[PDB]
Amino acid sequence: PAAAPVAARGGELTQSTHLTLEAATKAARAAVEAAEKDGRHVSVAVVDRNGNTLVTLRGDGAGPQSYDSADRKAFTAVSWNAPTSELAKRLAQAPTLKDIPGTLFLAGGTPVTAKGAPVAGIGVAGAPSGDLDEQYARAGAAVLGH
Amino acid sequence: PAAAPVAARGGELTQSTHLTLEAATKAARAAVEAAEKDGRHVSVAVVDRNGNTLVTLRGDGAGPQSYDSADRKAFTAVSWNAPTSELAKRLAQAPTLKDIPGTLFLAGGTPVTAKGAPVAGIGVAGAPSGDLDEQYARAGAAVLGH
Amino acid sequence: PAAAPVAARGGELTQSTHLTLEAATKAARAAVEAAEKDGRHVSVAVVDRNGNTLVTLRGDGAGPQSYDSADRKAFTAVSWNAPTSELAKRLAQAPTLKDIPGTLFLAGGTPVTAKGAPVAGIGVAGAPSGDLDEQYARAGAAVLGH
Amino acid sequence: PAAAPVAARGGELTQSTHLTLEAATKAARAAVEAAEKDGRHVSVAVVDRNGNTLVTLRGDGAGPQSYDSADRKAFTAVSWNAPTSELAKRLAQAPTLKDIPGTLFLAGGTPVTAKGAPVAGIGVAGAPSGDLDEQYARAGAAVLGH
Amino acid sequence: PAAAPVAARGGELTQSTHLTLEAATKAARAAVEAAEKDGRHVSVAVVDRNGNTLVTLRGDGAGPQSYDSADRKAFTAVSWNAPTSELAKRLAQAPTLKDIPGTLFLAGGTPVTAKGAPVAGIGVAGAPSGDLDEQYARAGAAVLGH
Amino acid sequence: PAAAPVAARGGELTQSTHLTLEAATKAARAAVEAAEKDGRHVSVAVVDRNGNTLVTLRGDGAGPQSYDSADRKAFTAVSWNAPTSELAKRLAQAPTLKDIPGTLFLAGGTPVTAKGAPVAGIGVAGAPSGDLDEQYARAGAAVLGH
Amino acid sequence: PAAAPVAARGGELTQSTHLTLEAATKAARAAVEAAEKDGRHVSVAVVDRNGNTLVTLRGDGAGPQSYDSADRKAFTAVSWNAPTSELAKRLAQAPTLKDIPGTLFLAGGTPVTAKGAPVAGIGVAGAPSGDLDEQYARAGAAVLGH
Amino acid sequence: PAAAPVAARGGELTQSTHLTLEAATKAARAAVEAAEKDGRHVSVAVVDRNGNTLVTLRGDGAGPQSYDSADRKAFTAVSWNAPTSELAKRLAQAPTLKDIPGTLFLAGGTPVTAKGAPVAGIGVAGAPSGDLDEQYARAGAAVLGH
Repeated sequence: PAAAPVAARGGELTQSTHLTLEAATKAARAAVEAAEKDGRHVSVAVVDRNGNTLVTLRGDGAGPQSYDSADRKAFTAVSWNAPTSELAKRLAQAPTLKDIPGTLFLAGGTPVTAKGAPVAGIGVAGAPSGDLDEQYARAGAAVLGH
Repeated sequence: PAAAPVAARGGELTQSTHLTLEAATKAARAAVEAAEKDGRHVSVAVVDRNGNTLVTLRGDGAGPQSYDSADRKAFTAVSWNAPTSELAKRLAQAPTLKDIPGTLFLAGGTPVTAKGAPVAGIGVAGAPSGDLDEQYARAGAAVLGH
Repeated sequence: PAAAPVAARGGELTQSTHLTLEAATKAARAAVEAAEKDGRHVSVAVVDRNGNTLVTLRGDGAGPQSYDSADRKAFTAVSWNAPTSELAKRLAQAPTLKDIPGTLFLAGGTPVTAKGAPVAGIGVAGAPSGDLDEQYARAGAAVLGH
Repeated sequence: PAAAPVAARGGELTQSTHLTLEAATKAARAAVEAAEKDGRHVSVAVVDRNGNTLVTLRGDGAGPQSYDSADRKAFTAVSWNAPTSELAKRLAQAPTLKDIPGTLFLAGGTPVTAKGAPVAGIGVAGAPSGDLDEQYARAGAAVLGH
Repeated sequence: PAAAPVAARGGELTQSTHLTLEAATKAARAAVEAAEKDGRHVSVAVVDRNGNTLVTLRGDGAGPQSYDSADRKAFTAVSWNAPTSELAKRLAQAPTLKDIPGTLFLAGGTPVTAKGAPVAGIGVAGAPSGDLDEQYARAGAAVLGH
Repeated sequence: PAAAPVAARGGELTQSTHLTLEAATKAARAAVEAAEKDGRHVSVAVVDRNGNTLVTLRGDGAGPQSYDSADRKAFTAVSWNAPTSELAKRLAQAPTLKDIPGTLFLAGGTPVTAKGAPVAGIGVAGAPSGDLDEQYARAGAAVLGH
Repeated sequence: PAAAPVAARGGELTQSTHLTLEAATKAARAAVEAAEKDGRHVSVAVVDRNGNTLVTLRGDGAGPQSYDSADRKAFTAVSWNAPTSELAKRLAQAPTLKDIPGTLFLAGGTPVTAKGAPVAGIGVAGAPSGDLDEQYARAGAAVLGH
Repeated sequence: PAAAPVAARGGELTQSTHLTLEAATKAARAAVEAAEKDGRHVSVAVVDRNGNTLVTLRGDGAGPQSYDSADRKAFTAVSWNAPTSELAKRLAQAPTLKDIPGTLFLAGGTPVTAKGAPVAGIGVAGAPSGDLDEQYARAGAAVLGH
């Protein structure tokens, strides 16, 4: 019987920037392809700066741990706007950073920016090492731009 | 030893709209004030269209269930861009909607829009009824604009 | 200092069948495209018969509830090898089916088979109704085969 | 048909002390303002000594990890009545303290007292370091009193 | 190297009222004793108005479901300041109340007050029916006062 | 440097009764065999009266929902010492029983007793119906005794 | 229409030993009393060897972290049949023990035995140190026997 | 009124390999028997390479922590195709591996292969040490083949 909703405006509003789903998909697929080429089996995830996972892809033959790991890696990379390889080394002086929920301070995640600000993280997991995971995440990032 | 991150651009990017924290705070505080005036004790929550909770306020004397309820109500209102009072009545023909995670199909949540699109939900819980919760949520929405 | 692992064989082993990640991706992308064409904003998920999510895609402008909903819908469809639209109607005589963990008995999920057995479920959420979600899930399934 | 509830009294009862929602809000808003001034993007949380979160504010541009981190920091500070910067250093001799649920032994949380007893913790997260988070949490505490 | 914490005062503070642990224990033990006398095997819980569980007792021979049930019942009773037997009947007109987290709208929980305000809920579970659970919860409440 | 632990005795102690792991395994395997014979694919679970799961078996080709369902069914059957087929029908007059954590009021679970008291529940899930699940659970129970 | 349940017997059954609820309560209350005497504010928990929590008591003024900590400490002590003070020191050579779910390798938990086998753990948390927590847990254990 | 589902084929499909439930059961039972012989009380788990737990067995007298530990150990062993004893030692150079969800880098888990690829992990927990747990897991693996 009743209605209707309020419309905000002016300085009550601000805008944020994101990858399109199409771009995030393009990036994630590029990571898998690079891994599949090298005979690796990986899961890939793209997480928005807002915390939401935009894309996930579970590779054929990938380990059952790789899916969530890739997700947490992307989340970690976009949160601090840095490769998870780098972030893992801050734990020497700031070891309780890993106690932050949703994070995995392990190589395989790398950020993507727009106007110098992080908009997404691309996470990979499943390769024999996180550094190799990250190589594929970079390959994922590299189709974006340029 | 290594760096650096990729910059996306062009049609790989899109923008989204949100309430400012200041506006969301202003709205949430307005809901409490309206409840406090009528002698009610409530929790209030503002949830962004992206799913993230932007503001929560636990009223003095509020029930221990009101906090999470207000959060889920705001989440529900912004998800379907409608008052939770209305959404609760769709359950007659679509009863499994309540089985959607994060939702609470109970009066007390109302949406806020920008350019005809939902950007936030304002949720309230603690009053003797959800319809009264919603009155205060509307009072919260009403300071935005106009 | 020590090793190594045991190798099973013979009737101790059996094989299972799955969609490739490439096929699951192709299907999920087809669902989004069909929704985007009709101006809808949806999340899509492909879940393997083994319970594992293989692909997720969060549409631009999709509701924050759509992601997990699509996942649970695909899981539900592949578990019972039936559209979630159909499964929702069994609740009249079997109402406690919805109490099964991981399920969402709501239109939007449809199964994919191999040799008459379910191998994947395709789930969609975000459209004004689950029946419309399911139309797009069918469009997703339809690029597979034929 | 039936009623009614029992009323306790005398030495069966005791009283506890808390910040008002208005005071907790005032403090949390003061932390954001101090961060916003220095160009930082942070989430802020005020947690009661009873464990309940009273206020949360998610700053514009804040990292998606900052919200829960600020909450756990405030919880940690009020639990031990000490800055989380200090508490993080006890881990050298008591490293399993971090294994306590709900805690984050990382700078950014500081306690607030009443009659020499902790009543609230103020947590901040999002700045380049926890020590800087804590500076803003102190600014939040500083509007209370004096 | 650094310190120290802020002290709040005046109208920045408010007081709340609670059962003592001794009183809550006395009540919970009285419920068990009444059940044990009638040959029943039950779990008992006392939950504070702030949401925190103060006391739990798992009866010998009690069902493995009774512990958490008693907890949720006490939480539900103190949240709405009413017997869970009564609250269960509001579901006819307000069926989505049960969707509130932490609740169990089933007989066995009854509130305890101080100055006309709820301070605790006493929950019982394990007897052949919730109405019988509630009888024992009332016996628990009855040693308080009078 | 320090020790040692206290030894309780007398009326401070009581004994409880359980199925052996060997018996629970024998029963669970008998359920699978009966299902496999009829061409059904099911998961089976044996849960102790204390709430602990003693045995689980995931059938080949079983649905991904069957594992947890069988567990919750066994838990439900041993909690109320009755078939879940029967317990599902109490929901007409006691519909909030399903809101008890850990439960699934759906046919497929049946209790096992010792000295007239429940000691275990045997749960099955995966067949086209819960009544058929329960037939196999009974076959599981039937190898015990007699 | 149908019934009835199977009765196991013989070597299909085994018996286990436990503290009575009365004994567990007596012990937990003794721990609080010893802490209250020394002016400490603590939560206490008694956990059965089967994993189930039998008793919890939240002290007046206790920290909001103490409740769950005491529970995990009791669980840890009864799992390994040793003081958590001792168990914390095994982490030097076996550091991944803390990664076991439900555990907290921190002083405050001590086991109780029957016939040389663990039957319960008594956990305490809230004092300025775990060693002091454990002193009170020992006082709790000491009223049992002798 | 509507139907029916799509059938995938060709290169849209791939096959995976698994232990049969019968083989997994045979292995798990062999581990228990070897432990029971040496007077040890353990829980055993077999987890598929896809992440799903196929078999669990809770030994008589086993610690309440052993069940989940064995599960996580099997999951960890099959994820990296290596004994958890070995994997625990990678933490020296890759310490954040333990932060991967679902894992427990502690001796007691060993992999089983088919065609040089991991298909299952066998996990054991409860013995005085993980190395001894692993001995029994190997005994479990050893009945498979040869």
